Amino acid sequence: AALKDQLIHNLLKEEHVPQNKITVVGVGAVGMACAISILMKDLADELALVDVMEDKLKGEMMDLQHGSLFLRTPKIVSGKDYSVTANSKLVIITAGARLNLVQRNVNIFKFIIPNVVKYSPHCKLLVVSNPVDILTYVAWKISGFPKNRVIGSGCNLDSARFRYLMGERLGVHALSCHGWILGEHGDSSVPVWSGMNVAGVSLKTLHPELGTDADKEQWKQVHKQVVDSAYEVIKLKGYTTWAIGLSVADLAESIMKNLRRVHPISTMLKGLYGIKEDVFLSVPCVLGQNGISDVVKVTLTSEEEAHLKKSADTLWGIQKELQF
Amino acid sequence: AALKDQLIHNLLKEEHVPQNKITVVGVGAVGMACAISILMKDLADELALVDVMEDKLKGEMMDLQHGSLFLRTPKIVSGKDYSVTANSKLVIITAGARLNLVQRNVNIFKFIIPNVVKYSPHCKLLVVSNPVDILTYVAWKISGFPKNRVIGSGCNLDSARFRYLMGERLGVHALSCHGWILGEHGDSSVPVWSGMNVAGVSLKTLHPELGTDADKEQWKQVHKQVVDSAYEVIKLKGYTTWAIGLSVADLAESIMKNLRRVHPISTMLKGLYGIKEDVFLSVPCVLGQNGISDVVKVTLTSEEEAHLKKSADTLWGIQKELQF
Amino acid sequence: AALKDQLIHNLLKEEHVPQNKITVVGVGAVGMACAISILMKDLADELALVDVMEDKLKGEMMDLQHGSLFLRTPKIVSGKDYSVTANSKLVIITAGARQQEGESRLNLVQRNVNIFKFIIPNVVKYSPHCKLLVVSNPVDILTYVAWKISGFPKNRVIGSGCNLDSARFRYLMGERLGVHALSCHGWILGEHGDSSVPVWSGMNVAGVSLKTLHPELGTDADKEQWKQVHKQVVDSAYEVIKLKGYTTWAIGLSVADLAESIMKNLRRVHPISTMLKGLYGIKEDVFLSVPCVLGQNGISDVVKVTLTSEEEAHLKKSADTLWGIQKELQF
Amino acid sequence: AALKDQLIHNLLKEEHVPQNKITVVGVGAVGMACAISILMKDLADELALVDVMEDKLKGEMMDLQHGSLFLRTPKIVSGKDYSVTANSKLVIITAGARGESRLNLVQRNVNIFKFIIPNVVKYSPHCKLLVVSNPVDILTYVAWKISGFPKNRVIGSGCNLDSARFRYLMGERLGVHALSCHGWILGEHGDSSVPVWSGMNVAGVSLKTLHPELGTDADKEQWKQVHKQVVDSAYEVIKLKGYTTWAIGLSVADLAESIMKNLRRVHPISTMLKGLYGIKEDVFLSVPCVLGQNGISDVVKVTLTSEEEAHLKKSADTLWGIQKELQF
Ligand SMILES: COc1cc(OC[C@@H](O)CO)c(Cl)cc1NC(=O)CSc1ccc(C(=O)O)cn1
Ligand SMILES: COc1cc(OC[C@@H](O)CO)c(Cl)cc1NC(=O)CSc1ccc(C(=O)O)cn1
Ligand SMILES: COc1cc(OC[C@@H](O)CO)c(Cl)cc1NC(=O)CSc1ccc(C(=O)O)cn1
Ligand SMILES: COc1cc(OC[C@@H](O)CO)c(Cl)cc1NC(=O)CSc1ccc(C(=O)O)cn1
Ligand SMILES: O=C(O)COc1cc(F)cc(-c2ccc(C(=O)O)cn2)c1
Ligand SMILES: O=C(O)COc1cc(F)cc(-c2ccc(C(=O)O)cn2)c1
Ligand SMILES: O=C(O)COc1cc(F)cc(-c2ccc(C(=O)O)cn2)c1
Ligand SMILES: O=C(O)COc1cc(F)cc(-c2ccc(C(=O)O)cn2)c1
Repeated sequence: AALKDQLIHNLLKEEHVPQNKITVVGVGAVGMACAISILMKDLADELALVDVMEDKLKGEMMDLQHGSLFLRTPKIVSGKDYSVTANSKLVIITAGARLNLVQRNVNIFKFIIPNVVKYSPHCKLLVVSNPVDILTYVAWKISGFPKNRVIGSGCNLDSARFRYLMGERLGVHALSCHGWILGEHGDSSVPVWSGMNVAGVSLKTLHPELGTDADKEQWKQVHKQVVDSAYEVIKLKGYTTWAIGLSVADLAESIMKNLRRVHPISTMLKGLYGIKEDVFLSVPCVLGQNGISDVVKVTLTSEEEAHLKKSADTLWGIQKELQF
Repeated sequence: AALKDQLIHNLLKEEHVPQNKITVVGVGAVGMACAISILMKDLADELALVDVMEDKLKGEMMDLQHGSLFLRTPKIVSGKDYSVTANSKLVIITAGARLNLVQRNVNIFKFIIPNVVKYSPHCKLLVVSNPVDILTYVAWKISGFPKNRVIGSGCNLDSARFRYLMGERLGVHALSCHGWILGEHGDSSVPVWSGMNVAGVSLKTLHPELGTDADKEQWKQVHKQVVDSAYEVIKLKGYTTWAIGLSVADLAESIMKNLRRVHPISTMLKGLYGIKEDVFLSVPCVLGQNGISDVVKVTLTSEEEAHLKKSADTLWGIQKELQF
Repeated sequence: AALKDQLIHNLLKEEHVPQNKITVVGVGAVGMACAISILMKDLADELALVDVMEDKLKGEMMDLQHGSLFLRTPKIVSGKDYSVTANSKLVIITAGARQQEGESRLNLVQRNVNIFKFIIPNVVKYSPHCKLLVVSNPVDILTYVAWKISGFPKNRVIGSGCNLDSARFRYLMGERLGVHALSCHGWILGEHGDSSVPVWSGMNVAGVSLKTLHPELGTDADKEQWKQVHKQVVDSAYEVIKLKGYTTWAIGLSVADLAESIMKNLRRVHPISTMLKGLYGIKEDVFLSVPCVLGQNGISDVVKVTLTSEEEAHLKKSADTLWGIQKELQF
Repeated sequence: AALKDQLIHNLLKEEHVPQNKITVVGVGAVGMACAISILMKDLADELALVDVMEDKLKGEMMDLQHGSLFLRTPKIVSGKDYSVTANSKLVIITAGARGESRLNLVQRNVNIFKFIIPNVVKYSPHCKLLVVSNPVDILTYVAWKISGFPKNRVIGSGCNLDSARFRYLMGERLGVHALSCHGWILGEHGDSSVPVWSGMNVAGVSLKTLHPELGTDADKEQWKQVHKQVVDSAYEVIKLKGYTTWAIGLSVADLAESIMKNLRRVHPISTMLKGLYGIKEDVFLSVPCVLGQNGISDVVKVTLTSEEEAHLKKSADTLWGIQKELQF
């Protein structure tokens, strides 16, 4: 008998139905950052990687597999064919193109998403690709999924950056500094000044000029620096990876473990915040095993409200063009 | 409008079903150490506690809950009624009560086990109650489950104890010391001297008298000291908890994450190792999401085999005297 | 040639000095819950246990040791003698007398002061630089006492104070709101226990003020009766003692979280008890829970929560009461 | 007046000394992988990165810093000046240069260490050194010679990742996790490394005793090939993605855990082994070593066949022959 049979007696005809499987689409800098953050956080019993770059894809798979001894995620698989992603609980989209673009990313999602829904009919979708609020909308429409099951990473990372930057000025950990960046991801995002606090102590109430032009401490520049920081880090090393990857794994955690934590992520919010279009904006969302199930209604100033509505009309205008 | 409804908009009206539920039956010292160990290892998304001591049950529950902020297991339930354990992946039995002290344990299982299988038809059963090999046989009979899905902790703790003590003699961590205690849990367990090693260096080869009465270094007393340690700790503190708890949680980790790691636990080994009876003995077991799917076939000495054979017959002898 | 020397060739003569050593004083329910939580969060490379009950002490030690294979804390030691705790970064005190029939609560405290008068000088002698974390009740008072006896700067003597009650408050809070305690924010401050102060104006989710949304929040006229949530917090230890005879798992996790902020110099803000004479309008040498930045040097700063008049008044009254009991004490 | 001062009362002055600081030298693919692995296993309360590429360096530090909310390592710093590395308990070296010749390549790496290692030592006199740059067996020796450190404190990752690769492939053939499969690759890193066939087991069951052909060319199941697969898998991945990262960073992180927590686990790492295993020259080879807060404290003496010992001897000759020709 073969050596395996000499050592090991098989007692069961083993059906491999993956139970907490997660797929990352795209093995770029971001895709792999998510992959390794997830692997180090023990969130999956199986991980799949999909891409059209097959050698790259095979390498990253092998390189990951080689650290199995050190991980608690027993199976890693890769392939250009989406059968490898079958039965995923969560599929994270990092795929994108390298003029105005979005229609091509739309074209890319036109192939990818249906392939995804085909092999994981019941999965949650987490889109990280930029422009994130648009592509999330695109993935949502192509997928046929209810809105709770299609999430955009939105302002999650920028909120983490803002809390980090807050912690540097205040001299305490980002975990203890609370602050929310909502709305359209990127340059038009909203620093919700009224919500910034340590230990329940409002900063805007302590210091009413917070975030204004007359602000002697120039806290408005804190938001400014978060909106830039991506570009600035790309200027330095060529892309960003580690921080985005860590922020996505944080989201996978709440999803996989049904935590019902609140995160600033992009959800389809028609019917809320005065919004009347089918668009995705970042609002504090309760995140759990069913995707986004609830959303916190934040009290905004009247211009904060007009600002949100402007983003909705912006994204929609851009959406009105695109074709699926 | 309730304050909750002012704060949160409900975007989804969803239902229940836990994806990685674990139940602990019995909230005495061992069951609870299993829970806290499981809760601190993030193995579950829901934990059920069940017992017949209703106050104790409720108190232990609320106490765990008060620690949510520090845990990543969002739902903890308890109750005397077994519906609370519905849809568990794994159910850990620590319930128990002359030598009809077994029969009374049998009558307990007669109540608990059918209740367990009613609410979680597809669960893996993990029996810890002593005498563990017999009690795992009993839940197997009562449950109706296939053998791969009924597991006794058997010799898993005693092997870890063995490996700890080994690392004391050698001055390295237990993680690095290898050695197996197999077969019948308790005084008649088998220290497989030939398997003991560090980094693949056979101890019994460097030192042929290993384990013998002639052994100047008396390594036999090491196994005796493992077999007595429960009695010694009970002698000092009244019972053991923490080590058995950590040991059960490590089993739960193989199951919940489908690690296919090899552990010394008690399995229904009829047809292997020369055994022809319906009995459970600890042998090195491949453990995953389907319970025990494979068994390592350890090369035993004729003296080691006859010793396992004798354990089979005394176990079957005890089981015959039970009323079901 | 011994089997060890046949297998293992020694190259270094080891003089073992622990780098991240934690000591837990007291191997009762609370002490061991602290111990196991700390063991499983990998916060120390050496753990030591002391008590006066020697069999119990040895039993717990061996039990934890037999779990070594599943842990990453390589050395666990115990003994009645405090040399076993030498060179600790953190020493956690859970020792106390249990009441009698019988004795007034003042005389029970005094007996505890008699316990601390033996323990703290032993602790300080063998880990001169440690941080002290006092868990024993009444915690504000016994932390002041540990402060006085040790002769440590205040930054290095911490009371667990309202740390657990705030976590409880957040949990009860997330049960009402359908959100995980992690995302719910609210602080219990001041004196541990009945006289603790639920700071209504800071409660929030996502930085949204509950108080602003619901101006009745935590008033007598409040129709949703949120005050009762505070009462639930205040009573929850009692309620749990009625059910199971003591509490452990919760207090243990909450201590280990404090331990993690210390061992890892995180400077997270926790609701813990500190010497705040001179702050928050307090004129006396007392410990009260306020939000403290917690790190490798203990408590380095405290957040100045804006309190209402009545809330300042509850703290100052709590300050008078503690100072009053503190005077009646024999050191 | 200021907002911070309004919100926060300061009670303690700064005496800020890192207690568990790790420095990673080099922020290439391997350095960063080590860094994120160390960051996600919470082994340090301060991380420091150093390199000569100043932009890339500041950029990498910054990306890690933006993830702080999701980490429990409160301070991350970087710069071209080794003063940022001071009071490291652990210092991981991944620096290096890429017809040149083995020898001329080695010498330029030696020239980098002549600048780097003395800077590491000036600032962390008591640190452990852990070299990863290839050829590691040689560059760990250069690190030891230059640093003036006692051998217990200079460690080369050596065959650690390869042993792990070997247990992974073992596991695939056997249908069990790599954690439950045991095998040891020792000797000189790379293709001259020795797969110790007689140690390979599961549950203490010796595979070679079951399958006596194991290792040899008389083997129908060609188990000898698994070691070739390991030896080759590095460049197979480089062939496919340009380099490797995730696996080496994970392996290094596991080593750092043993050191930082003083675990005294046994790892296959490269250590100065003149005197043991029959080696006469000043040479670093991978042997099982017990690894703790003072570096390598003990070595497990494996029982080697006559041929296996011959291999280690020949490696030691090749290594020394090279070092003998280097300019320090
Ligand atoms: C360029 O198209 C892609 C980029 C991706 O991510 C790149 C990078 O982020 C990760 O390596 C990934 Cl995963 C997949 C694809 N492509 C596809 O599915 C096939 S369909 C498709 C549709 C339009 C286009 C195009 O206009 O360039 C290309 N491919
Ligand atoms: C004594 O009977 C029990 C002990 C248990 O665990 C004890 C301890 O380990 C945890 O507190 C648990 Cl969970 C449940 C039960 N009992 C039952 O379900 C009902 S059936 C039953 C049958 C015979 C007996 C008896 O002879 O004492 C008692 N109960
Ligand atoms: C009874 O006094 C103690 C209780 C303890 O903890 C019990 C429990 O909280 C955890 O097991 C611990 Cl650790 C130590 C001690 N005792 C001592 O150091 C010696 S000094 C002392 C002073 C007054 C008293 C007394 O009034 O009973 C007893 N001992
Ligand atoms: C090429 O020289 C280096 C490479 C490094 O890592 C590269 C890669 O692993 C990560 O980007 C790092 Cl950290 C540092 C250096 N260089 C130095 O200290 C200064 S000394 C020096 C001496 C000779 C040479 C040379 O041969 O070109 C280069 N540098
Ligand atoms: O990784 C690849 O393969 C293509 O590039 C991507 C893909 C993606 F899915 C998100 C980002 C992304 C998103 C946010 C930020 C930033 O905020 O720093 C930076 N990058 C970049
Ligand atoms: O704690 C309860 O509620 C009842 O008692 C039990 C229940 C159980 F399920 C396992 C053990 C058990 C098993 C092994 C050892 C020992 O080996 O230290 C000690 N105790 C004890
Ligand atoms: O367990 C022993 O050894 C003696 O009792 C103690 C010791 C201690 F150090 C803290 C508490 C304590 C503190 C808080 C709460 C509560 O809030 O549930 C309950 N108990 C109880
Ligand atoms: O990444 C850089 O910054 C420069 O290149 C290095 C540096 C280093 F320190 C180790 C390796 C290395 C070592 C072994 C293997 C392999 O075995 O997969 C792959 N790479 C490569």
